[PDB]
Amino acid sequence: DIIIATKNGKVRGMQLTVFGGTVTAFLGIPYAQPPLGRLRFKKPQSLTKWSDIWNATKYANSCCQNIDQSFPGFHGSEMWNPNTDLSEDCLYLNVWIPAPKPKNATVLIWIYGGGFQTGTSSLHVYDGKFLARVERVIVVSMNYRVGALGFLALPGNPEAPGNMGLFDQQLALQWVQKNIAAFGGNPKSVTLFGESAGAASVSLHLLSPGSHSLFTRAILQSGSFNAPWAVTSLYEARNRTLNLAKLTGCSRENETEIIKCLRNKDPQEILLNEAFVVPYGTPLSVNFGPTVDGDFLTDMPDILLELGQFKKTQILVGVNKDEGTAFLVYGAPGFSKDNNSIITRKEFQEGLKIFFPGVSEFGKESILFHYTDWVDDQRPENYREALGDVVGDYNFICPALEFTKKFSEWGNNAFFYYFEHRSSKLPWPEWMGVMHGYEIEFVFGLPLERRDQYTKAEEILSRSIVKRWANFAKYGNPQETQNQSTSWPVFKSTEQKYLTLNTESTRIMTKLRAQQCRFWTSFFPKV
Amino acid sequence: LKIFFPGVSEFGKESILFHYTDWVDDQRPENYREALGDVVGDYNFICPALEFTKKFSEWGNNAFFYYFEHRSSKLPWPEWMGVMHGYEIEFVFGLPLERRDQYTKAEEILSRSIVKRWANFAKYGNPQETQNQSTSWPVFKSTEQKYLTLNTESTRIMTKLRAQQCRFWTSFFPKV
Amino acid sequence: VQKNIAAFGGNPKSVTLFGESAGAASVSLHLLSPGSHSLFTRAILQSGSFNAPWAVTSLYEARNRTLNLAKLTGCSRENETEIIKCLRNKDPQEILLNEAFVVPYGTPLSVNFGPTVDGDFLTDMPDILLELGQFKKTQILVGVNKDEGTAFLVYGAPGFSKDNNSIITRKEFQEGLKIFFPGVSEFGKESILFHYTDWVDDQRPENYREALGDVVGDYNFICPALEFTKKFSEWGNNAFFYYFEHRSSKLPWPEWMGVMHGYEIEFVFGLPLERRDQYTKAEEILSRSIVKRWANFAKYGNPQETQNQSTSWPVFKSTEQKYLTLNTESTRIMTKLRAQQCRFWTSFFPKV
Ligand SMILES: *[C@@H]1O[C@H](CO[C@@H]2O[C@@H](C)[C@@H](O)[C@@H](O)[C@@H]2O)[C@@H](O[C@@H]2O[C@H](CO)[C@@H](O[C@H]3O[C@H](CO)[C@@H](O)[C@H](O[C@H]4O[C@H](CO)[C@@H](O)[C@H](O)[C@@H]4O)[C@@H]3O)[C@H](O)[C@H]2NC(C)=O)[C@H](O)[C@H]1NC(C)=O
Ligand SMILES: *[C@@H]1O[C@H](CO[C@@H]2O[C@@H](C)[C@@H](O)[C@@H](O)[C@@H]2O)[C@@H](O[C@@H]2O[C@H](CO)[C@@H](O)[C@H](O)[C@H]2NC(C)=O)[C@H](O)[C@H]1NC(C)=O
Ligand SMILES: *[C@@H]1O[C@H](CO[C@@H]2O[C@@H](C)[C@@H](O)[C@@H](O)[C@@H]2O)[C@@H](O[C@@H]2O[C@H](CO)[C@@H](O)[C@H](O)[C@H]2NC(C)=O)[C@H](O)[C@H]1NC(C)=O
Ligand SMILES: *[C@@H]1O[C@H](CO[C@@H]2O[C@@H](C)[C@@H](O)[C@@H](O)[C@@H]2O)[C@@H](O[C@@H]2O[C@H](CO)[C@@H](O)[C@H](O)[C@H]2NC(C)=O)[C@H](O)[C@H]1NC(C)=O
Ligand SMILES: *[C@@H]1O[C@H](CO[C@@H]2O[C@@H](C)[C@@H](O)[C@@H](O)[C@@H]2O)[C@@H](O[C@@H]2O[C@H](CO)[C@@H](O)[C@H](O)[C@H]2NC(C)=O)[C@H](O)[C@H]1NC(C)=O
Ligand SMILES: CC(=O)N[C@H]1[C@H]([C@H](O)[C@H](O)CO)O[C@@](O[C@@H]2[C@@H](O)[C@H](O)O[C@H](CO)[C@@H]2O)(C(=O)O)C[C@@H]1O
Ligand SMILES: *[C@@H]1O[C@H](CO[C@@H]2O[C@@H](C)[C@@H](O)[C@@H](O)[C@@H]2O)[C@@H](O)[C@H](O)[C@H]1NC(C)=O
Ligand SMILES: *[C@@H]1O[C@H](CO[C@@H]2O[C@@H](C)[C@@H](O)[C@@H](O)[C@@H]2O)[C@@H](O)[C@H](O)[C@H]1NC(C)=O
Ligand SMILES: *[C@@H]1O[C@H](CO)[C@@H](O)[C@H](O)[C@H]1NC(C)=O
Ligand SMILES: *[C@@H]1O[C@H](CO)[C@@H](O)[C@H](O)[C@H]1NC(C)=O
Ligand SMILES: *[C@@H]1O[C@H](CO)[C@@H](O)[C@H](O)[C@H]1NC(C)=O
Ligand SMILES: *[C@@H]1O[C@H](CO)[C@@H](O)[C@H](O)[C@H]1NC(C)=O
Ligand SMILES: *[C@@H]1O[C@H](CO)[C@@H](O)[C@H](O)[C@H]1NC(C)=O
Ligand SMILES: [Br-]
Ligand SMILES: [Br-]
Ligand SMILES: [Br-]
Ligand SMILES: [Cl-]
Ligand SMILES: [Cl-]
Ligand SMILES: [Cl-]
Ligand SMILES: [Cl-]
Ligand SMILES: [Cl-]
Ligand SMILES: [Cl-]
Ligand SMILES: [Cl-]
Ligand SMILES: [Cl-]
Ligand SMILES: [Cl-]
Ligand SMILES: [Cl-]
Ligand SMILES: [Cl-]
Repeated sequence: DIIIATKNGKVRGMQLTVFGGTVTAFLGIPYAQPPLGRLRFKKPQSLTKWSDIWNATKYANSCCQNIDQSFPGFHGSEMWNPNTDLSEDCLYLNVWIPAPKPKNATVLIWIYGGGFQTGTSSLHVYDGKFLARVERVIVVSMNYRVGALGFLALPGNPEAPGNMGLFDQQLALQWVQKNIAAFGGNPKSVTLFGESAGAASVSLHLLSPGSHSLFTRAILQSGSFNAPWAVTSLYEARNRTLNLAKLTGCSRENETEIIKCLRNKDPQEILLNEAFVVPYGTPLSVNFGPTVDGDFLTDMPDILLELGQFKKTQILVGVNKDEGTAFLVYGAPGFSKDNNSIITRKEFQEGLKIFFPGVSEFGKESILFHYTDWVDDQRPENYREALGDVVGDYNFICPALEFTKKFSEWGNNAFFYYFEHRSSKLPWPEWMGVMHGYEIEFVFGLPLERRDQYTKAEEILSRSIVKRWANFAKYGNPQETQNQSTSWPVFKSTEQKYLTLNTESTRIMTKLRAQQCRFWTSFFPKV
Repeated sequence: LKIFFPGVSEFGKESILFHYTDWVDDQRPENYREALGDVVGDYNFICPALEFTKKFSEWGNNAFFYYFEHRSSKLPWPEWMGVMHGYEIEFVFGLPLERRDQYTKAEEILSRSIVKRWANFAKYGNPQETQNQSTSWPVFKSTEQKYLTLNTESTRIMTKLRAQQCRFWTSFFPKV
Repeated sequence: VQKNIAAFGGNPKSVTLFGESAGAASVSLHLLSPGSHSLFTRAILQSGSFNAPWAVTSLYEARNRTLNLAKLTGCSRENETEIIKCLRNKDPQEILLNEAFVVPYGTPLSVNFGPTVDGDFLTDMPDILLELGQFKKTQILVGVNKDEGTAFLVYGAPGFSKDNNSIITRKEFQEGLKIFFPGVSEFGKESILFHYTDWVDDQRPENYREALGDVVGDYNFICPALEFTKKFSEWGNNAFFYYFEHRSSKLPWPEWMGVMHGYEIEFVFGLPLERRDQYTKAEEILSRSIVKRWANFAKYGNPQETQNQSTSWPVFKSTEQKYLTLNTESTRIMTKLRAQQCRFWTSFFPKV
């Protein structure tokens, strides 16, 4: 029986057997007042003392959210859906620590993604026990509020100021600063890591003065705040808060009374209407996301990035080879996960209208022009592949590269990767390639479990990624120093070197997607 | 090894085996097949060509290095033999420009680009394709050792071809 | 020392660690250990460093050896703590008597029980900490003696004796490799033989004798000390490297063993300054100069002798790799000590 005294109370954990060793897990420690009733839509409030022993032996509730129902019964989608009850009472975190208890272990804090509308830290692919066992780091992960309940904004109004889910994250970071030493952790060696909206989050913590003393270093997997989906404009946010009000019968004029009315609706009514606050939007649109609130975010983040107003530290950033393909089977005509989705020119153009809805005809023609000058006129998969690259370059790759360039220009070491291994177990079809989300299981070391159907080469790849991530967290340098590995060079805005991650040959390459990103980053923002 | 290195000591041959058989997976059936081909190709062609180019460029002259990795669609040898010795020649001489002759469209484009780069090298000392938004071919210098890959898909600038293998053949192996 | 040396007239902010062989390896681990960082200023490493092959016991070696010691003393249990409690009731002599046998193949000099990655003093494998710059940023002075390996040869290598000139044959050489590299493959040992036996003259009788000593000294001391110094200087700090090549006039070991492991120490501690004690005048001058350079290093971070028209000691940088030779005749600046040998031990041999 292992009991740790925290600043707010005792917590009891449980022992896990991992690779013939032991890991101690504390699942579901509360870190804030449950944001219920009058606390709905507000910043998270500090948690007051308890005097008994809190049993942290099961994952806690996941935050309320609309789940993915486009592929019922299919593991490729359902692996991302919440696996604990949904509840507004969801502000909990998880701690995995090595056994025996470490003396001053580096701490990895995971922030899940899911478009700021979904996600939970209890997913199988985020299980921190392998990292704790294999690299003797402490892994922490938190639930934070998503969708309108986490990001509804009336800027300036503390009844619904925006960015609440980011403040949830920030309060979990504070909890680690105050408490992880009792667990054997070093609060001066904390690395944030996250994927998709979790990476965008990590990048906003680099920008937020309130987060600067709460962590050391940062890892951004397939996301950054400058991605086009990651920050909601204050005009978008007001229109959407107001549309949600009308849709729920809560239109008022004392702005605070819209909020009080929204506070009496059941979670289900709020969730049901979230999808429709945007005139044109898909199962994946970021209806309620981060905003410039004047608190967490003091200015438009593109300005802060460009002018060097961010935490000066090392970053590790990267993207997967086929980021865009996942999005195509949620609406683009002609696409299906159950066939090879050979689409025509007309379907391609229709697909652009779905992914770029309020873009001019000329804007969409310019995309088509830049992605359809083929090397062979007659390859049937031309348009299929182009649409996926369009979506992936615009939404993930070019923003991640621009973030890394702009961040490194202020003097800090940055390391960039390109993950191009397709999991042997991937349940999605081969045409979707190296999908968004599917590096995570390598980062968390799932292929280290030989019982679990991965190949030997995937075991070696995950082992190497785990070591590089751990070395980055501990030492600020993502090398594998012992096994004659390719050395990972720093990314500099001139040479733009990056490391490819695959089972065969790991290589140093330069200027990823050079011609594509000049289109998205330089020209396209004008249209 | 005994056939390809006949008057080499037992230790010499063991050292080749040591440097080419530390597998990424113990159990891939083609491990030894692929290793023997790489042994023969690195010793006899690739490492000497790279060493020549380094030593020649060290005296001040522009050098350009390529790595040809396209397997001809018409190749009559089996797939396991890959991008064989001799089989870039037909691209250099422009045979795939003859549409009547069973090559793919991508091979026509590749041969056309190689022919232009060779011709530009002969005429101007610089193997660029300047008109069709092509990857620029950097000079090979003994420090950075940049080279151009030639294939139908994506033509890329890479660095330090066969670095670990050639340190074996060029630095150690001549001692045995 | 931090808490008490001021009462003795000492400056706790000017503390230099120095040590030799396992003591130098220790000094180098204090550079790596966060708990030691505020306890000293500067460091001197004489014939050792933690990256030497004998200096850090693997956690797998260490468990096997703790368990073998348990069986050998009748303390095998399964509550791990109860092995220890049982070991705590044995007499010191019983523990000591069984230490030698915890390793299947080992000599009077093997490091049966050494430093380990304990997660406390040592938070990670030290080679990783060195390579990634995780160590105390300060000046170091590092060096080695010309014949580090010879001492080990008379503790087991066949054909060797301190009481004759130990001319050994090829077969004895190969046998000697098996003693010094016991769990190394046949190919590994052949590769050592290949790199150390391409003679300048086929027929010099002492060829194999000299080669075996250089094998042992380069692998165990010189190449690790040079690699430590390169890797440490790459993070910005001044490092100074020496090569001690004076054979003590009083040395009781035979001349063929040369400038042995351990035999710079008496010069460092100034024993030849005692004229009553049978050293030559040149050895008095050499010890006096070494003592001044060591003291200047401790006090000022710079091992010069500034007053007597001495060779200036350059910093060691990973590009030029300059080092200072220490001898009674002529003290010289040289470059890239053991270049070809160390490329073998440091780059190739760890693969075998
Ligand atoms: C938080 O966890 C603790 C401990 O959790 C356990 O610890 C590990 C080591 C394993 O043993 C796992 O089983 C658990 O994870 C919880 O403490 C348990 O509380 C129960 C109460 O339900 C206790 O069990 C029984 O013990 C007493 C011994 O005297 C019995 O007498 C009790 O039965 C009585 O119930 C009647 C109620 O009026 C009473 O009048 C009768 O006379 C009857 O005898 C009791 O059921 C025991 O203290 C713990 N259980 C175990 C297996 O150790 C703690 O409850 C958890 N906190 C929660 C759930 O909020
Ligand atoms: C800002 O919101 C208005 C209103 O949105 C409508 O009402 C909401 C409650 C919700 O159900 C939305 O889906 C509705 O669209 C948007 O105005 C609508 O725009 C569409 C197409 O442009 C049009 O067909 C509707 O008739 C409009 N409805 C009204 C009431 O004007 C408006 O487009 C939003 N602004 C932006 C920039 O998207
Ligand atoms: C691939 O499938 C899409 C999706 O169609 C659905 O899923 C299929 C696997 C099958 O079960 C169909 O019955 C389903 O309707 C096909 O897209 C449809 O294409 C035709 C015309 O092209 C028509 O039925 C619909 O308009 C399309 N439906 C959607 C949702 O786009 C597509 O044609 C298939 N492509 C190939 C190459 O087989
Ligand atoms: C790990 O230890 C085993 C056991 O060591 C033996 O028992 C000890 C108490 C001690 O007396 C040692 O000297 C013994 O050797 C090693 O296994 C032995 O290996 C040798 C040669 O390889 C063999 O002849 C013995 O029969 C083995 N004995 C047993 C009990 O298995 C083993 O080699 C050690 N591991 C390593 C990597 O050295
Ligand atoms: C040098 O001496 C070694 C050691 O032999 C012992 O010490 C000698 C000084 C002398 O007192 C001997 O009687 C001792 O046995 C000699 O090594 C021996 O060599 C012969 C065969 O070569 C044989 O007696 C033993 O196998 C060896 N013993 C050992 C312990 O190695 C060596 O031959 C002498 N070399 C020279 C050049 O004189
Ligand atoms: C509130 C929620 O989402 N989940 C609860 C959980 C469920 O409500 C319950 O399992 C029915 O679905 O109930 C938890 O608490 C239980 C107590 O009500 C009771 O003492 O019986 C159980 C004893 O084992 C248990 O403690 C749970 O099962 O953990 C609490 C959880 O938040
Ligand atoms: C734990 O370690 C602390 C020092 O942390 C160091 O600095 C930060 C920035 C990281 O880079 C980390 O890896 C370093 O070790 C000490 O100040 C503290 O006293 C230590 N505490 C315990 C209990 O060991
Ligand atoms: C002793 O000297 C102290 C200063 O030490 C200085 O700094 C360290 C880092 C060394 O380089 C040392 O040689 C320097 O002199 C003073 O702070 C202290 O007050 C002094 N105390 C007495 C009693 O003189
Ligand atoms: C109405 O608006 C005023 C002014 O902002 C505010 O003080 C008040 O709390 C709001 N609600 C009510 C019920 O008065
Ligand atoms: C390095 O290789 C060893 C086997 O030689 C393996 O056990 C270990 O997991 C590897 N380490 C990393 C970090 O890949
Ligand atoms: C360049 O492209 C044109 C068509 O746009 C083609 O006809 C020509 O052969 C190409 N030239 C080279 C050198 O590849
Ligand atoms: C036996 O093992 C337990 C568990 O580690 C430990 O608490 C105990 O002190 C050990 N010894 C005895 C005598 O119980
Ligand atoms: C320098 O030379 C003088 C004599 O000229 C001698 O007494 C002194 O010991 C020497 N000092 C050093 C540091 O060698
Ligand atoms: Br948006
Ligand atoms: Br070799
Ligand atoms: Br050892
Ligand atoms: Cl690609
Ligand atoms: Cl077309
Ligand atoms: Cl590219
Ligand atoms: Cl452009
Ligand atoms: Cl094999
Ligand atoms: Cl290569
Ligand atoms: Cl080599
Ligand atoms: Cl010498
Ligand atoms: Cl000989
Ligand atoms: Cl030398
Ligand atoms: Cl060599």
